[PDB]
Amino acid sequence: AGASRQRKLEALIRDPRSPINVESLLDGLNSLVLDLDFPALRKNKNIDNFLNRYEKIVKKIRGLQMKAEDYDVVKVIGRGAFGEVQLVRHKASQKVYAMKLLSKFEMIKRSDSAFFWEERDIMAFANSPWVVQLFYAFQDDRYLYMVMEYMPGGDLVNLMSNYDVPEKWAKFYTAEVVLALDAIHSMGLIHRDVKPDNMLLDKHGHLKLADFGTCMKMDETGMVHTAVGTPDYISPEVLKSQGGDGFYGRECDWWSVGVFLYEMLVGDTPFYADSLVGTYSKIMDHKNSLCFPEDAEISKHAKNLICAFLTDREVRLGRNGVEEIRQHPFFKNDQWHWDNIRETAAPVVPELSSDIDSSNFDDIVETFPIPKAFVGNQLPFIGFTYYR
Amino acid sequence: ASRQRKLEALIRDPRSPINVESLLDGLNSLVLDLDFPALRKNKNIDNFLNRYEKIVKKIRGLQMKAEDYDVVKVIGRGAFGEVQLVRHKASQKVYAMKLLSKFEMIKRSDSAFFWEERDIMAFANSPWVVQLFYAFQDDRYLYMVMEYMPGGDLVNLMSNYDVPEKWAKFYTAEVVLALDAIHSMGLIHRDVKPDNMLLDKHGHLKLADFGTCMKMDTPDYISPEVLKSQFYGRECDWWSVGVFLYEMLVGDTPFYADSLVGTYSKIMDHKNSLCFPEDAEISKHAKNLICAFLTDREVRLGRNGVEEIRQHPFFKNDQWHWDNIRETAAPVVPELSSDIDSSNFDDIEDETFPIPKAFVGNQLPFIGFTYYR
Ligand SMILES: O=C1Cc2cc(-c3ccnc4[nH]ccc34)ccc2CCN1c1ccccc1
Ligand SMILES: O=C1Cc2cc(-c3ccnc4[nH]ccc34)ccc2CCN1c1ccccc1
Repeated sequence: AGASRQRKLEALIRDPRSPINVESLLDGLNSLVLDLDFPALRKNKNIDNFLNRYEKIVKKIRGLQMKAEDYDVVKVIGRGAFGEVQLVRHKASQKVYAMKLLSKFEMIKRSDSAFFWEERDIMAFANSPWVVQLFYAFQDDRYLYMVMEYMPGGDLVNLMSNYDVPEKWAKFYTAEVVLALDAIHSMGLIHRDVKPDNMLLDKHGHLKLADFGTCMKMDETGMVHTAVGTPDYISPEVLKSQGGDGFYGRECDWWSVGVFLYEMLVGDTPFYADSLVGTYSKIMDHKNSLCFPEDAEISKHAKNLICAFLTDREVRLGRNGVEEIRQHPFFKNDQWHWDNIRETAAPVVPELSSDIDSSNFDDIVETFPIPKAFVGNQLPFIGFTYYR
Repeated sequence: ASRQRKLEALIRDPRSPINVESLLDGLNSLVLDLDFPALRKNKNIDNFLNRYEKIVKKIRGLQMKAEDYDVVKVIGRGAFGEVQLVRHKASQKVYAMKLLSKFEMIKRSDSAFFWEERDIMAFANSPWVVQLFYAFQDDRYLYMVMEYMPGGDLVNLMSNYDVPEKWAKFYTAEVVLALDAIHSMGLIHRDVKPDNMLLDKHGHLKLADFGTCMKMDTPDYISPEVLKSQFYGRECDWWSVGVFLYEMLVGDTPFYADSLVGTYSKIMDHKNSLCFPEDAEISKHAKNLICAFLTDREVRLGRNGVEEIRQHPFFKNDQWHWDNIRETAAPVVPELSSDIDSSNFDDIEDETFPIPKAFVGNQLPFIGFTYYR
């Protein structure tokens, strides 16, 4: 039926996961007008007349759609790959959010301009208390923006520097990391950058993972095909794949949990060295180079858990699913079960003096040229806008 | 939230340039204008096309297209295209479908005439205007799917009947109301002639070919003010009604001539050159009405609205009033053998854009054309 073809078509456009939803279609139109509205290109009558037709309505859309001017920048709370995270207050609602900015220019120039799709999608659609929630994604000519729930507790780096961390606490945060990662892994995704910087504490001292900009979608075999920042938390299979064309899967996140628990209990990274090259070399030689210092206050079970994660991938814990991790005797405790850990009293419940208190965080351009012909610099970002 | 309410309201509106169909045209037209092997040397373009290849192909398959309609016969030809009698395959319903060449319009068309043509037929909601059911497009052509008018045109009627005054009264009155409806929408036809007056299944009139409409703020039927301008208003349509009525009652055009230059010269000399031949038996009122339309623009009947036209004694009759004319028995009731009978229409006899090196945007002037009822 002709009516059924129109039913099907409407169903694609109503779906919030769809590439041709209304927001994506509006990005389509906006991005086209941005890419065309340059006096040189307007020598083409097709382009000139089209812009004259859509001048009014695009100005009208631009005004109504969500934009940077809707938010007051309170403070920059972190810097990263293609931009920054700023603590913001939405002007009209007076509600506080974390807002991550990514430079379009820098992404085009450094050629790393599709990681943001999975970063957006996971935060938008996880519906998991272990994943930072995305409320809005929007864009202007210069930047992509992700408005996310603010995590006033700070990161595990900050926690480790302020508390000598007892094993009982280490057990708690590790357990939350495990469930967090299992939730991500059950969505078919690998984090690939599990480190204390990206483990954030909410207003009640409970963990969520953040920075989903190195997320890859796993294939039907559990594997993924790109770059890396700092090496301390990266698994040895990930290091060999960068030079070669090797594969790796979810086990690379489980390595990092081993590294995390060593950091927490010992106070240092297991493969610490002064240079990056030193660290890289120690990680490749993990069979020899892993060594618990004789002064470290650590249980036999905690050593056994760290040692089970810090092996070659083929014998590593977390290949055969999360259940073998959960049953490890290290995790035996009086305080929580796996089904309820996140609804128990956290070790450190942050004490905050206002809704913009960022005291658990440490204190802290160039554009496209006016092009001679059509280049389509906005085309990679059509579909980014998301209004929940 | 109020800003999101307002924005959604613009998108729901079928008159809006950013309705869903227009937004889909936006996406389709962008993909057509970009998807060329040369342009895909740009990674921005290549990657964008890779993201939207599948879903656009899927949309194209779902959306209405030429292959949905079976072409029965070409029933007319014109400026940048043609009108074909078609049957929609799935519904089995018969329609008149106008095609317009995108290439030829880009090449030779100085104005985007199709917008007003589409809008009038889409949104008039008048029994005097041909209704548009669907408008759609492919890479080569715009398509307007309209109600089929099986009764033929008034040219066809005049060639097959001696038209008595009682009939002329009826058709002229229907032309009047038709034009009044157009004029009430803020539009001038600029091409009122019997070729563009069509008869429905019941022998009642509607106007057609709204491709020369301008929004207000062949030479036989052209008014003298239109000739000298190469500004003007609605009275140029009313001239042509005068010409129409003379043609029906006499059997010849009032300013007929051998050349075009002769016709043009006779039209400019309408004060002298208008002359009722002594063997044609015309009434005093019919002469009075023809003479009232065929004047200089400033004193022409229809300047001060439709009302002076309606009260003219010519239109006094026993068969119909102005409020019910379209509900009365037409003079010539079409005798049709089927839903594709085109026997009241004469038979008819019988290039693309180059593959560009860089972006030209040949599909951009047609974003927004799609309309689904
Ligand atoms: O994405 C991140 C992780 C992150 C998260 C937060 C944060 C703090 C409190 N609540 C929050 N809610 C959501 C994020 C968040 C603050 C700083 C960083 C630093 C690095 N980084 C990054 C990566 C690439 C470009 C720019 C920045
Ligand atoms: O638009 C028209 C008017 C028209 C209408 C019909 C017709 C016949 C029966 N039912 C109908 N319903 C709607 C139109 C219609 C048949 C032929 C012509 C010839 C000229 N022409 C034109 C002008 C420019 C380009 C292409 C064509």
